[PDB]
Amino acid sequence: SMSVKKPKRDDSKDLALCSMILTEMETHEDAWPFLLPVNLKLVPGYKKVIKKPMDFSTIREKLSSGQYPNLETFALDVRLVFDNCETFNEDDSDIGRAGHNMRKYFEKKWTDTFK
Repeated sequence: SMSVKKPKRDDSKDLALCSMILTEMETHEDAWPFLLPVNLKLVPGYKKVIKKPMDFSTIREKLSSGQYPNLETFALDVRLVFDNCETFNEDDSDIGRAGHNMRKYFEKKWTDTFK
């Protein structure tokens, strides 16, 4: 509350560490469905169904231009990529499986880096 603060967690490395995580996600072999925005002209249904499209390139640009106020807003966009993927793709599809694998991969790196 006013004049009463928890001890200051060092957040000065967060930008760099989120960048490294994002690099590792970008270079994973199963990243291919997620590297670029879904083409809303060429994929029937996507525009109407997925209210908040997100992809790794868009996260990378937001990261690089100071549009994440903290590491939680960064994790929310990453998870949005996988939540969207589950909304639109069957679990038993190459893309559906990619999304589960990438989410697992991300969540481990997240825990190991920050928790």
